[PDB]
Amino acid sequence: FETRFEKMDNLLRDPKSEVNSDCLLDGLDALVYDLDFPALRKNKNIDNFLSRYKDTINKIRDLRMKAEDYEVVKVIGRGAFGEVQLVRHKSTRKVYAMKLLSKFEMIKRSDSAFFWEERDIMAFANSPWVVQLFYAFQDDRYLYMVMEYMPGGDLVNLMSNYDVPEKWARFYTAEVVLALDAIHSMGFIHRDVKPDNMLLDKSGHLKLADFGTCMKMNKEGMVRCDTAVGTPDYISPEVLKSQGGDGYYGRECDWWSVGVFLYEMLVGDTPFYADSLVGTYSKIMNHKNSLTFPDDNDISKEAKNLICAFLTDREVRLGRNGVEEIKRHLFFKNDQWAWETLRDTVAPVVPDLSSDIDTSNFDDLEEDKGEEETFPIPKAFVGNQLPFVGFTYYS
Amino acid sequence: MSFETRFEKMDNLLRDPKSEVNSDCLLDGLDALVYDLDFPALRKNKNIDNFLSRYKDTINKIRDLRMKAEDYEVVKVIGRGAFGEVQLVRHKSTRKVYAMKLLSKFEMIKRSDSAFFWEERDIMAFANSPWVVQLFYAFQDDRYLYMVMEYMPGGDLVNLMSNYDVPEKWARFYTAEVVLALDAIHSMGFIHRDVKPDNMLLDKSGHLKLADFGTCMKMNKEGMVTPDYISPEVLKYYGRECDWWSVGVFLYEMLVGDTPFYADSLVGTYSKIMNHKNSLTISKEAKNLICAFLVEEIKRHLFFKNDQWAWETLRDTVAPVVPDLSSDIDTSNFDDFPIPKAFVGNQLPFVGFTYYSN
Ligand SMILES: Cc1c(C(=O)NCc2cccc(C(=O)Nc3nc4c(s3)CN(C)CC4)c2)nnn1-c1nonc1N
Ligand SMILES: Cc1c(C(=O)NCc2cccc(C(=O)Nc3nc4c(s3)CN(C)CC4)c2)nnn1-c1nonc1N
Repeated sequence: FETRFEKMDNLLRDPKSEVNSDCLLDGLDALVYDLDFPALRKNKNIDNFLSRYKDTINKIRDLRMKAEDYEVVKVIGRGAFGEVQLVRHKSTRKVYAMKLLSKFEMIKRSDSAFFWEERDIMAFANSPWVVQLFYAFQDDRYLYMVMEYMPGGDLVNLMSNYDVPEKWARFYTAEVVLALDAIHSMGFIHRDVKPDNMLLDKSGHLKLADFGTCMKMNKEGMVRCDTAVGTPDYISPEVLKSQGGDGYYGRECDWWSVGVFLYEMLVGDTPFYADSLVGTYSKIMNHKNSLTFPDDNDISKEAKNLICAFLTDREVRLGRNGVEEIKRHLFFKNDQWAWETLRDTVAPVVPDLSSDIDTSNFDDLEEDKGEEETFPIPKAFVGNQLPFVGFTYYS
Repeated sequence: MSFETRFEKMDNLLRDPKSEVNSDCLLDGLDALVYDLDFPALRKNKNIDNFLSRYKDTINKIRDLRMKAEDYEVVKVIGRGAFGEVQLVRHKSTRKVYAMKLLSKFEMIKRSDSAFFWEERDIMAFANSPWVVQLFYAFQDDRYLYMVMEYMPGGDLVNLMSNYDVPEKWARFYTAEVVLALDAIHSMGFIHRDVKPDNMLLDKSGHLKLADFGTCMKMNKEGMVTPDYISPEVLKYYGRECDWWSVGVFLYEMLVGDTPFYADSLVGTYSKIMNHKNSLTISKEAKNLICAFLVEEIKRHLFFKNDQWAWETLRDTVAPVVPDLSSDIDTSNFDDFPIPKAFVGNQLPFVGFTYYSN
């Protein structure tokens, strides 16, 4: 009685627990969604359970957080399985960025387990380098992620609106180095470092916003993966050549991506850019001969040295012996800021905001694409809501 | 509605013991899901397989932490019914003594009789009446439903009637306790439909308590909803007066020593009940009560007129038979499945049964 009661109550209250109150309600909610079909209702056990719980689950669906609690202001982002909307909570009047992930697309593409690491990082990181997740909820169609709004926009937008000098490039590269080191300290390899995922707050400081490819390292700081992840232009040779029996790699793959980002910032183009995606694949693998700097040079000797130190083979790449050797590079030597107080110094671009719903730093996007896709009526139990049980988070 | 008053209303639903979606009921849902899905044929489905790999281990931890049959030491089997048995148990940790009823899930699924325990669970757990046997805990596994109830060491009234030549003074006491016990059930909005001495138990002081509520039904809109005690209206909507018929049968049996409509063939009993006008054959007022049954008007009857006790203080007076108990485990007053090829959900009609008082 006493030898067990303590451990059981911890499991129900703990926000990091798989069996907390919100996760247990997901189980019952998913069960009602997956069983409520006329063909399945022919079973006495399924029919009687639904007649007993369907009405009380409808009360729960109305009481719990739902999409109707939010007022959509504008679509500010788009991805493979959904979009990001600037929302305002109708009751609290608070402004957030809400990410929607299509359950249909996830089940169809057999990609329904990527969001767990993101949910854990964004909710429990408590880092000034990570975009905060306030709430996570769901319905039969979507997963919803109520995150902090980053009004400064992304670094792709900054690079397109500004001719980035080396002093600015030094600031953003150092912020990325510190942001990635925080992720490595949490026990993760990012595997998708790109300026699209790098967002700026109201003060103009950097935060990582996407963690969909994040994977936990072992005690040796390694990961075993048979499938290449990331983006065609920023992918390192070792994660690009991933396959069964040859996909063993460490955190240094994220440092390759920093070199690609630094090159892109100073040159205006990606180092391995090719009109054909396979052309880019060839260039990354042949980095020894494909990496070239343009004849008209405005970029310093130490800036080129950093790009080349990151854009090599993993065994000779900067970062292999820790983050300190990256910090000690001559490119980062300046009299404007210090590594330990960098996020306290004034950013190169500070956003000029007129309201709490100002989206001037975000490009315009389409809202209605007609109608999407839904799951067909099951003839037997399929359990399409089961991989999403335990996603709900509030705290 | 709205934030955060709907959050208060949601947190109430999770804590309330009478709620269908409290913490223990929600754990039953996940527990049932793991039991009903963990089969190799069902595991061929990617959604079923991945959910099980994600929750099976944590559900095993929960099964070990939550109340289970192993927490109780079985002393003796003291009762038996259609779908199970009643065991005298002792909780290994608290050392407390209870009566544990076991109900077979296999039999409940097979006979399409898996809803009778809900009214009993609600009555026994939330009655808070000295006339109703208390339910302290309700738990379950893949095979049984378990009901940890208060032990009634005095035994049942069938055992009392077989061990004693019951005088009218004793009959007056037990009939009045049944009248008060049934009125408490009617006040809760229920109709018993199985009033028999087998379901009438006595505590350590010798006072009556109703122990079985397997045939109880909630009184429709305002109030309009097993042999030989069965009434002609039930034997083929009716009211609570069908329970008063059974009191008359019980009073007759106590004073005569046989049931009024007794027959060697069960079919013969059925006919006798319907033909009660001609089939019904030592005080005048005792006979008048039996015939009146064959509320305040019951209490006002001349049979209950005595100088020993009063209706409002009856359970405080000394009982006719007080149990002589030697220990806390004294039982002297007591005599002595297929693997699914597809989802069937055999654990679903038992989701929400778990209850822990305090
Ligand atoms: C605009 C914006 C953003 C954004 O634009 N995020 C990108 C974004 C938006 C909407 C949906 C998705 C998406 O489908 N992702 C997937 N990943 C993976 C998928 S499918 C399958 N498999 C390949 C593995 C990884 C991505 N994120 N935050 N944010 C914000 N703007 O202001 N404040 C913010 N937090
Ligand atoms: C011995 C004892 C007792 C007892 O003897 N109870 C009788 C008893 C014991 C074990 C199982 C069952 C049972 O299966 N019932 C069903 N009902 C129904 C069923 S299946 C299907 N449908 C037709 C509706 C009604 C009944 N009840 N309490 N108790 C106690 N003794 O001490 N303290 C106690 N609480």
